[PDB]
Amino acid sequence: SVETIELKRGSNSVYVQYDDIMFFESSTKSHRLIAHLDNRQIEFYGNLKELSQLDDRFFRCHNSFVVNRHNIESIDSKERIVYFKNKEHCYASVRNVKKI
Amino acid sequence: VETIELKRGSNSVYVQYDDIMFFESSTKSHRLIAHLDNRQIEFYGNLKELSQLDDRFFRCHNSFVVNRHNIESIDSKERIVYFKNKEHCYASVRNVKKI
DNA sequence: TCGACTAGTTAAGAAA
DNA sequence: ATTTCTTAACTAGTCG
Repeated sequence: SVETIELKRGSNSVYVQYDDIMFFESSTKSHRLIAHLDNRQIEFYGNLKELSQLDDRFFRCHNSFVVNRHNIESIDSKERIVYFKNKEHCYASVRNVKKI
Repeated sequence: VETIELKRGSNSVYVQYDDIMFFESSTKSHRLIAHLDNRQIEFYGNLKELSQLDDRFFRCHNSFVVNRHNIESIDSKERIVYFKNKEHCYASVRNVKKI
């Protein structure tokens, strides 16, 4: 039926719907990502490559970011800033921005 | 999911089909105004192309393409189309009956 | 409910 | 990116 992702943190896992997530970014903690949800961030163990491979909507817009295409509100290609439905934003690399 | 890209110079804003009530031509040549639930967006496009996108986008009038999904009611005598967000547009005599 | 005569207006291609 | 020129095609109103 539904499409969800398991975010693992040690003995925890938190379960979240694909489109509950705006984007992922790499954490300052090695081997952890930050899922940016509608109204809170979640830190968890994962890799951006694997996440981008999950679904066509998850696109590697930047070495440090995988964005959920479904939650992109707008794109400024000059500045290469991607804005999301929840008012957050991230940055896109020069090479990848046009292909979002 | 079905969404549309509204292009403003280097900007593009991305909006879901049914977030949009209708489009109207702007006073600025070659621009349209997308009427959303709680905001209007000006952008470059043509009504013909938009009406071709989907069966729900119907050219009810030379200056308007309406999203059938968001039509609340229709007064055919006055030829006024009302939308779920409490605004309206007009339909041309020829096209009103075919909405 | 329909055409049909009029007169004023505009969408969108080209092109700049 | 935004505009100028262009005109076929549109529009509302009227009248029957």
